[PDB]
Amino acid sequence: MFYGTVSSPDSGVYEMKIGSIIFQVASGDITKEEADVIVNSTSNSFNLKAGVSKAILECAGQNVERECSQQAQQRKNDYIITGGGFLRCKNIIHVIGGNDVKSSVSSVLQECEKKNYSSICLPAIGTGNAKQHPDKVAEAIIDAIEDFVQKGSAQSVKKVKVVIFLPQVLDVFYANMKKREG
Ligand SMILES: CC(C)NC(=O)c1ccc2ccccc2n1
Ligand SMILES: [Cl-]
Ligand SMILES: [Cl-]
Repeated sequence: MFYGTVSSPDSGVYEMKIGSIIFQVASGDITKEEADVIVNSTSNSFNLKAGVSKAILECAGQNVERECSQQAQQRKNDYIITGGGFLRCKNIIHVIGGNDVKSSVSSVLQECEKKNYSSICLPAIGTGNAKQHPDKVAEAIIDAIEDFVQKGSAQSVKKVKVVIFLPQVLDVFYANMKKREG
C-alpha cells in the first residue's frame, strides 16, 4: 500500500519512498549532517556522553547540555526538545535509547509536524548503550514511518534519514528495506 523501490542516489546512500516520505540510510558521523531536526539517543537522565550521545553533546555545546539537565529536573520526560547549539539543525530531540523505538520515532514525527519541519536525521536508536538488537530497531523505525503515513499524518515531513555509525548495522537496515519494497 505504501512502499516504493530501493535505489542508491549517491555513493553510500540507499533510499525508498514510504507514501510521500523519502526514507534514506547511510553510514557516517551524524554530527556532520544538516536537517531541521537531529535526534540524540541518550539515557533517562538526558546526560549520557557515550558513543553517539558523546559526539552530539560535545558538538552541540554546553548551553545544550544545560538545557537538558534543566528540563530533566522539572518533570518526568519520555523525551526532550532543545535548541541545536552548534549542530546544523533547528532543534535536537533527545529520546531514551532503552524505550520502545517505534514509540520514540512516532513522537519525533509528531513533534516535527507541529513545527512544520520537512527533514529529520536520526541514529540507529537503542543500538548503543541500551544494547537493543539492530534487526528489531530497523523494524521499529520503519514501522513508525508506515503508521504515520497510513494515518494521513505526513504533511510537512518529506525526508527521514538514518545515519548509522557502524557499517554492519547499515547492512541490517538495507535488508529490511529490500524485504518491504514494492
Ligand atoms: C569506537 C566506538 C567506541 N565509538 C562509538 O561508538 C561512536 C559512536 C558515535 C560517534 C559519533 C561521532 C564520533 C565518534 C563516535 N563514536
Ligand atoms: Cl542507545
Ligand atoms: Cl548509530
